[PDB]
Amino acid sequence: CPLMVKVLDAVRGSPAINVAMHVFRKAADDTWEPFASGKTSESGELHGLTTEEEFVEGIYKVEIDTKSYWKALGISPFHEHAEVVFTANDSGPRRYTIAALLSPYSYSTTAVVTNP
Amino acid sequence: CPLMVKVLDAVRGSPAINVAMHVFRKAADDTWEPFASGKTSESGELHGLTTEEEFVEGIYKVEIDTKSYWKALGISPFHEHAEVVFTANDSGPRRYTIAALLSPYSYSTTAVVTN
Amino acid sequence: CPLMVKVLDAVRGSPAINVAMHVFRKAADDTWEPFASGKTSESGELHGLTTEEEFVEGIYKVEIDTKSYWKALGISPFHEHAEVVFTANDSGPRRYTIAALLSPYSYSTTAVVTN
Amino acid sequence: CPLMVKVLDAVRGSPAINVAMHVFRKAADDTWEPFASGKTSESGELHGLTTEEEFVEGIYKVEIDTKSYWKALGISPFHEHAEVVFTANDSGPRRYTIAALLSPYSYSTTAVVTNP
Ligand SMILES: COc1c(O)cc2oc3cc4c(c(O)c3c(=O)c2c1CC=C(C)C)CCC(C)(C)O4
Ligand SMILES: COc1c(O)cc2oc3cc4c(c(O)c3c(=O)c2c1CC=C(C)C)CCC(C)(C)O4
Repeated sequence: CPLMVKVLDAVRGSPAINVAMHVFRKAADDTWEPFASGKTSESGELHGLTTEEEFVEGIYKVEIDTKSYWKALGISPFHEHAEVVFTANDSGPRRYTIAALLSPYSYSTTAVVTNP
Repeated sequence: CPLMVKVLDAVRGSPAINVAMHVFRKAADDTWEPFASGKTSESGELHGLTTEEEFVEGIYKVEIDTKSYWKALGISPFHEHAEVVFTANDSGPRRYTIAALLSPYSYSTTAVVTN
Repeated sequence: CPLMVKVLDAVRGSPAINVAMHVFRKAADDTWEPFASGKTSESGELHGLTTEEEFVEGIYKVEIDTKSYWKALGISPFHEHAEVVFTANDSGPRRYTIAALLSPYSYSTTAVVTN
Repeated sequence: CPLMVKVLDAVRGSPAINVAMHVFRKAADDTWEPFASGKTSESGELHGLTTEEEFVEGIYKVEIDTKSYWKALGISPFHEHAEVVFTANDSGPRRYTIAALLSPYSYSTTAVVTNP
């Protein structure tokens, strides 16, 4: 599992459950090609987006639909979504853990990249 | 000043100086039209992006070239850039301050929306 | 102004106004002696804490009463307070800006150290 | 495992390994009593600080020795340490995950509190 995403709610102190996200990969012609998508589980995690074979070198974008999440909780947040854009696997294969911590007017995102 | 951006450097405890960014507005065909751009000053701020007449409701994206900034300092960054995408003015003009705090493998962005 | 504190509210996208804090300095018997205190203004800043003569090298703690702030807004917070503990002036006076960003179950604090 | 701490380095994009921390509990007489201590593992985690029996209701403080960590990496950081002070178990037993994300001049800390 070379790409995993973990989302936390900073207002309730819990995993952010059922957060949708779409992953794109930049194609040869400079457009974003749809790569994978899913929702966070009850542990605030999304596993199985991809595999070591399919997760080739390139520039990827993960767009976390944070606004629907806040909206379903009765909150109007600032952001339309949270986006993480990064070059992956450029020095060979890595495992990427992307973590997003959400507040209605703020978010942060961090990557842990481990050599496996 | 209806839209201000402030960037900070969590590795050095300083403003992030000379950081380039573009601002786009969502156009009705759903693409991103360039709107305003600049570099951060020595206080890590970028002002004068727009005015209140021109800054109408809509979806705006600020794309901060964080990767060039880490490269000039000689430190491998993770992100290509930091994006902030938001709906402005939901019901009327407020002032927006967007602050980004940068680390090579992490960033946070916050909005302060005042009256 | 050698030491300034700024607090922000990530739930509401505003300054955190009226937030109380005390500043302590580490005394040679290793206890924490009160040094300065205040509340944030309407811009979420607290200035005038000390002056450059009085603000000598040493270990300082800023203890931000974040729990009272969340209680007045009616939202259960996790932390008792936020603490920022740092060695000042390692080699000479610099200006310090300590910014705290508050959420009920999270906070971040950053220092901007300038010349 | 009612209390777990996870520390990440935001400069290298990795777990923060071998970070020491001490946990105190506030005693009846308003002093901090030593409660537990340990170091983060290779996954940046510290498990086994306590047990459900010993982890009674009270105000706890976790002091993460972030400065030694930065120092061992050749960096002079701002903070002496990162401290998390909180009331635990006041509405009955909970599981607390405390996460700290470290940069030399900044850190954040978040708690996830789950009912078990
Ligand atoms: C990241 O920590 C900081 C920080 O170190 C400095 C900051 O400075 C600010 C100045 C500011 C405003 C700000 O929001 C900030 C900050 O956000 C700020 C922050 C917090 C920014 C982040 C945690 C990404 C609003 C009020 C106004 C008077 C318009 O000017
Ligand atoms: C800071 O960014 C991260 C991060 O990169 C990894 C994180 O890992 C976590 C794992 C975790 C839990 C977590 O809260 C985290 C993280 O917080 C985490 C974070 C966010 C940490 C901060 C923004 C300080 C909760 C549930 C449980 C199932 C026990 O496992």
